[PDB]
Order: sequence, then structure tokens, then C-alpha cells
Amino acid sequence: ITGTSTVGVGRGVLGDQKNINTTYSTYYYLQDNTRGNGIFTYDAKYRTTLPGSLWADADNQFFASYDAPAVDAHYYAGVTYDYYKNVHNRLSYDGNNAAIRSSVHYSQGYNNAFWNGSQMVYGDGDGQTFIPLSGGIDVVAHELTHAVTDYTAGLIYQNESGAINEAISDIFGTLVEFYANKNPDWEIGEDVYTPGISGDSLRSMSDPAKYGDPDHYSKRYTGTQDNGGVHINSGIINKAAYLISQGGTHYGVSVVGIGRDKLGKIFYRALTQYLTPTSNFSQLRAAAVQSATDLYGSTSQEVASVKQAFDAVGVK
Ligand SMILES: O=C(O)C[C@H](NC(=O)OCc1ccccc1)C(=O)O
Ligand SMILES: [Ca+2]
Ligand SMILES: [Ca+2]
Ligand SMILES: [Ca+2]
Ligand SMILES: [Ca+2]
Ligand SMILES: [Zn+2]
Repeated sequence: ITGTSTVGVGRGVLGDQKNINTTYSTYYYLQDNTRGNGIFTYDAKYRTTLPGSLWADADNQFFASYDAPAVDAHYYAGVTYDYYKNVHNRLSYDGNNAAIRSSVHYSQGYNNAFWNGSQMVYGDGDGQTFIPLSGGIDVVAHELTHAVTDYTAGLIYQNESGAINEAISDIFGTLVEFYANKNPDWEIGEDVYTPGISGDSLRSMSDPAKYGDPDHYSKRYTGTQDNGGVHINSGIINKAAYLISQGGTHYGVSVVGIGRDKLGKIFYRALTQYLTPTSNFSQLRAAAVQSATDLYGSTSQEVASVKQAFDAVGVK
């Protein structure tokens, strides 16, 4: 809606206090006018009708436990916006500053989050497997990254192209986690996953096999569950991306790490200029090699590391 830009203060899902950009018009709304065409956060009110109600608050203060997921979805959307803009010169997910919309309190005990083709959507979780999912910055950025991929490479959500889709969201979710620099790591979902158990997560890029996910092509899943294993075989690519950045020896293949920034650069370029909707793992390797070549030259260390990492995970 129309109104004045203001600044609220609230607490996130993990009890942390933070400032949020709000909009004032009778009520204080979760509308950030500082970023692109705006970031809008809605209340789905435990139902599944979307988007639900633009979040309205009487006093620009967001400390109620009910507020917390909206606080983080709003804040973390802004962080992710900043990453793509400051790091990749990308303006929102479509490159033209499209409004970013998120709904929270979707359904009841909903242990999931997603991009619905138009907006982000976060369950509260059931309190056992998940607490409210927007509490995880790598979750928020994974989801918004799905929007980026949809507008760019458009990787179809199935089989190897689908697993590439997932890895890209896991890669950029992690890189955004590092960008904000609060407890960053190469795990996925640790901040909102299983509040009863410390140290675990939904998936691991550093060691996919920690959670039953393949870390080598020879161990790929070939059946039909999970749209041909898009959340499973992503481990192969997650591990490759981990290797490219951090380095290491994997199945006896040594990889010289080149760090986060360049991993980001190579993959962002791969995603936006070389991947197509039907790209398989093998074409992803080629896309990444050509991206590293464009950026650093065909005889560079960067190129040699991309090749070593994909060799390491068994992708030719
Ligand atoms: O299948 C979909 O499109 C929805 C699925 N959602 C999902 O896995 O929710 C939990 C979660 C999300 C991001 C990071 C860690 C955990 C996805 O985004 O892949
Ligand atoms: Ca309030
Ligand atoms: Ca973390
Ligand atoms: Ca993480
Ligand atoms: Ca846990
Ligand atoms: Zn995903």
C-alpha cells in the first residue's frame, strides 16, 4: 500500500533482535520500500489460501512470538536481495526489481517451505522436526534462489536438471549465509531443523553422505521418488561446489580450493548464461568450465579446480 517508510524493531525465530523496514499507513505493515519494488510479507493465518493478509502491526514493534517468523522472512528476504545486488549486480530475482513476497504461518504444523511460482511460503513446522522455517537464512535464500533459477536457466524440476535446480538453491542459500556471516556453514537448515538435537541439519554440502545423500555419481538415485531424487542427487553437485570452494581430497581425487567468492561467480555465470531448462550434470560441468574460462582463462587454477571437483564426484 501507499504510506511512509519507517523502521520497526522485532525478534526473530531464534530470539534475536533486529530492525525491519516497514510501511506506515494507519497500521505498520511489513513492506520494505528500500529494496527494489519492495519486499512484502503476509500472514497466511494457519490456512493455505495465499498470499493471505499483508502483515499489519499497531505499534511497529514485533516481539510477540507470533511475529517472529514474519520478522525473519522479511529480514532475510532483504539480506538475500542485498547479496544478489551487491555481489552479482542482480536486481531481485527477475533482474528487474520484481516485488518479493513471502507468506508465513502457512497451514498447521507444516514442516516445509517453498516457492509457489510467485512467492515464498513458510510453514511453522511442528516444533519437533522444524520450528518456523523462515528462521533459517539458508532456507529463505534457497527459496528465493528457486525464483532466480526459474527466471534464468529454468531448470525443470525432475531428474538431473531438477537435482541441479536444488543444488543451486543450496549453493546460493549457503553463500548468502556466509554473506550475512552469522554462524555460517556448509550445512542446510541447521537453524530451524530438529530443535531437540544440536549439530544436525537436513542436508550437508561438506559431507552429503552424512544424511544418506550421494557424494559421487556412481551412487546416484535412479528411481522415481522425489521427482527422480532432486533432493538426493543434489548432494553430488553440492559436494562438487563444496570442493571447488574449500578444496580437499575426495575418493582419491585432490581439489585445490579457490574460495567462496569465485565459486559464487562461476556458478552465477553458469546459471545465467549457460544452463538451459534440460541441462544434465555433464552439461553443468561444461557450463562451469566455460564460466571459469570466461572469468579466469582456460589455463587458470580456477578452471583446473572446477575439473578436479567434478572428476572427484564422478561427473565427466
Ligand atoms: O520441493 C520444493 O520445491 C519445496 C522444498 N522445500 C523444503 O525442502 O523445505 C525445507 C527446506 C527448504 C530449504 C532448505 C532446507 C529445508 C524445496 O525448497 O526444495
Ligand atoms: Ca506490535
Ligand atoms: Ca549456520
Ligand atoms: Ca547452513
Ligand atoms: Ca537440530
Ligand atoms: Zn528447493
